[PDB]
Amino acid sequence: AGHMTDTLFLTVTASLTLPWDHIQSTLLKTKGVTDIKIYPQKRTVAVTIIPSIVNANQIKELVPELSLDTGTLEKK
Repeated sequence: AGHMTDTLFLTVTASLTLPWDHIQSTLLKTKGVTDIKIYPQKRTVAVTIIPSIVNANQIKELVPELSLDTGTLEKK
């Protein structure tokens, strides 16, 4: 009935800038990520992932990224 995957808006934070291809590469490499896409806004990328099987810390380890877009919602 409900959606198989959930969408989460991430904020790109890093000392040195980099292309979306690299962002997609690291996120793609880690498990629990279905799709990564960058959108026209202030350094923001929308991603589709499964919270139940993916952890925030793993994403952070690959990329420092705040990973917290404005107006986001958290179950816990």
